[PDB]
Amino acid sequence: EFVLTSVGYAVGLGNVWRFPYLCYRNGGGAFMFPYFIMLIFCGIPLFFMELSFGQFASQGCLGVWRISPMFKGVGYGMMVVSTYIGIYYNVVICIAFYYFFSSMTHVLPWAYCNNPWNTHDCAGVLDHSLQRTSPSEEYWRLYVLKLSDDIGNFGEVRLPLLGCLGVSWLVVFLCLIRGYFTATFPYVVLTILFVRGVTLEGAFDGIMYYLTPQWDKILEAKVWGDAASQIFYSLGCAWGGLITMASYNKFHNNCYRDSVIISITNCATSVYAGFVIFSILGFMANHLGVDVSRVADHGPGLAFVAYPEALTLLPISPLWSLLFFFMLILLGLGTQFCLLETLVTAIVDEVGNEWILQKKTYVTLGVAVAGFLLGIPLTSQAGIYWLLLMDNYAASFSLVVISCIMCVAIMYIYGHRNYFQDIQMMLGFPPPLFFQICWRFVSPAIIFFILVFTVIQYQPITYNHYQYPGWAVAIGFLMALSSVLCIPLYAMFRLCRTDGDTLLQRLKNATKPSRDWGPALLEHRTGRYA
Ligand SMILES: C[C@@H](Oc1ccc(S(C)(=O)=O)cc1C(=O)N1C[C@@H]2C[C@]2(c2cc(C(F)(F)F)on2)C1)C(F)(F)F
Ligand SMILES: CC(C)CCC[C@@H](C)[C@H]1CC[C@H]2[C@@H]3CC=C4C[C@@H](O)CC[C@]4(C)[C@H]3CC[C@]12C
Ligand SMILES: CC(C)CCC[C@@H](C)[C@H]1CC[C@H]2[C@@H]3CC=C4C[C@@H](O)CC[C@]4(C)[C@H]3CC[C@]12C
Ligand SMILES: CC(C)CCC[C@@H](C)[C@H]1CC[C@H]2[C@@H]3CC=C4C[C@@H](O)CC[C@]4(C)[C@H]3CC[C@]12C
Ligand SMILES: [Cl-]
Ligand code: NA
Ligand code: NA
Repeated sequence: EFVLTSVGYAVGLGNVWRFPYLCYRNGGGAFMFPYFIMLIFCGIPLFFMELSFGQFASQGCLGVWRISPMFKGVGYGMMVVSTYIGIYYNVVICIAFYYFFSSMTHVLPWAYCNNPWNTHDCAGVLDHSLQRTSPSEEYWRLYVLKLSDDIGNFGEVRLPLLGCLGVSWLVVFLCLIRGYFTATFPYVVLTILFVRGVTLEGAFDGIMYYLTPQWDKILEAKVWGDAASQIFYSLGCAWGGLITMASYNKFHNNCYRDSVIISITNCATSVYAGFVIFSILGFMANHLGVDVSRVADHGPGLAFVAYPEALTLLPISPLWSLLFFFMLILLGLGTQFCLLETLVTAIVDEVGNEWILQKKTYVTLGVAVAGFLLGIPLTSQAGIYWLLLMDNYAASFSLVVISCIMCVAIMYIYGHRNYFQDIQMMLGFPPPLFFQICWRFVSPAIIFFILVFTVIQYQPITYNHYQYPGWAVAIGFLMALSSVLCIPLYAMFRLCRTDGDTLLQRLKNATKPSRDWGPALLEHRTGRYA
C-alpha cells in the first residue's frame, strides 16, 4: 500500500515488454475495451480471493489445499506453468544484457545505416525499393538474431547470446544461495522517454490509433481471450507464488485495500508504458511512409525495436541507454529470484525428509543447471519462434482455466457461506456485495463463455496466426494441455485409494476439509474451529 506497490508488484517485464506487443498484435484500440472490462469483473475479485485464501491459512501453493484434498491437482498445475515461464523469462533478460554491454561505446550501433550489415532499403532520421526500413530493427533482425526463414531451420547457436544466458543464470544462482531503481526511477526514465516522443511529428496519429475503439472486433473470442491472459499474467494469478508470499502476512491484515491498490497501480503502469510505446510507432510510420497498423511486426521483439530508437534522439544517448537496460535487468532479476525461490521451496516441502532440507543448496544448483540447458535451443537462429511458441501456448489461457477452476472449487464445493464467514474472521466486515456477485455468477460465466466460443469459432485455418507448420501446433497444444491435465489426473489417483464404497461416497470423503484446516494459530481458532 503505497510502499511496495511501486517498488514492485506493478513494474516488471510483463508491463514494459509483453503488454505493448500484445496490444499492437491484437489491434491497438480494439484491445483496450476488453482489457478494462475483464480487469473490472474478471481479475480484481480473483486477486482478492487468492490473497485472502493464502493469508487465512498460513500455507503456500501446495498444502493450502486442505480445504478440499481432492483438488490438490490445481497446485501442481501452477508449478508446471511456472516451470515453463522460468525457462524463457531468463532469455529476455540475456537479451537485455546484450544491449547493456553494446551501449558502452561513443555512438550507438543502431543509429545509422552505414554499418556492414545494412541493406539498401535502410532509412534513418539522423545525420530504394518499397517498404523502407528503420536502422533499429535491422540491427535486431540481421545482427543480434540472424533470424532464419522457418522454425525447423535450427541454424547455428549464437555464442554471445549463450554467454549472456550463462552470465544471467550464474548471477541468479549466486543470489539464491547467499540471499531507488525500484519505484520512482522506473517512472522517471519512462517520463523522460514520454516527454521526448510526444513532441515528434506523427506521434498524435499513433495515440489516436491506440485509443479509438473498433466495434467490429468485439464479437471475436480471440481478442477477449488474449485480454484475459494479460490481466492474469501481470497480476500474478495462477503462477503459484502469489499464495506463497501472502502466507507470511498477519491474520488481521487488510488484504482488500492491498489488492485494490496493487491492481490499479499495475493497470496504470501498463497503460502508461503503452502510451510511451505507441508514440514512437506513429513517428516511425510518419517518416517511413507507411501506416501505423503495419509499420512493425507482430512479434515478441517490439520493445527491442521501438525503445532503442527513442533513446537515440535524447542528448548523450549512451548514458541513457546504460541506465535503461540496467533497469530492465534489475526488473527481470527480481521476478526471476521470486519465482525460483517459490519453486525451490515448493519442491523441498513436498519431498521433505531428514536428508532433504539439509541439502537445499544442491537442489538449487540442480534447478539452475536444468533451466540453463533448456534455454540453449532458444539462443539459436530460430530461437524467437520457440520463444513465441512458449509464450502463446504454454502460459496464455491455462492460467485463466486454473483460476476459474479454483474459484469454482472454493465457492461451490466448500461453500460460499463458509468462505464469507472466514473472511469476516480476518477483517471486521463481510466482503462487499460487488465481490460476492463477481464470485458466483459473473466471472465463471464470462470465462466459460469465452472458452466455449473459442473452440466453436475455431478450425478456420486462420487462428494459426504465424503460419507455423503442422508439428509446431501439435507441440504447442501438448504444452498447453500439460498443466490443465494435472487437475483430473490427480483426482483419479486420489479417488483410487480413498477408503469408501461405490463412487458416490468416495467423492464425499475426498472433498471434505482435512482435520487440520483453519487458521494456523491457537489464539485465532475461535468460532467454528474451537
Ligand atoms: C506471482 C509472481 O509475481 C509476479 C508476477 C508477474 C509480475 S509482472 C508480469 O508484473 O512483471 C511481477 C511479479 C512479482 O515480481 N511480484 C513480486 C511479488 C510476488 C508479487 C506480489 C506479492 C504480493 C502480496 F501483496 F501478496 F504481498 O503482491 N504481489 C508480485 C511470482 F511471484 F511468482 F513471481
Ligand atoms: C551453474 C549454473 C548455475 C549456471 C551455469 C553457468 C555456466 C554454465 C556459465 C557461466 C559463464 C558462461 C560462459 C560465459 C561466456 C562464454 C563465452 C561465449 O563465447 C561462449 C559461452 C561462454 C563460455 C559461457 C558458457 C556457460 C558459462 C560457463
Ligand atoms: C480438461 C479441462 C479441465 C480443461 C479444458 C482444456 C482445453 C479445452 C483448453 C485449456 C487451455 C486451452 C488452450 C490455451 C491456449 C491456446 C492458444 C490459442 O492460440 C489457441 C487455443 C489454445 C490452444 C486453447 C484452446 C483450448 C484449451 C486447450
Ligand atoms: C473449463 C473451465 C472454464 C472450468 C469450467 C467450470 C465453470 C466455468 C462452470 C462449470 C460449472 C458451472 C456452474 C454450475 C452451477 C452454477 C450454479 C448456478 O446457480 C449459477 C451458474 C453456475 C455457477 C455454473 C456456471 C459455470 C460453471 C462454474
Ligand atoms: Cl497488464
Ligand atoms: Na503483481
Ligand atoms: Na520487479
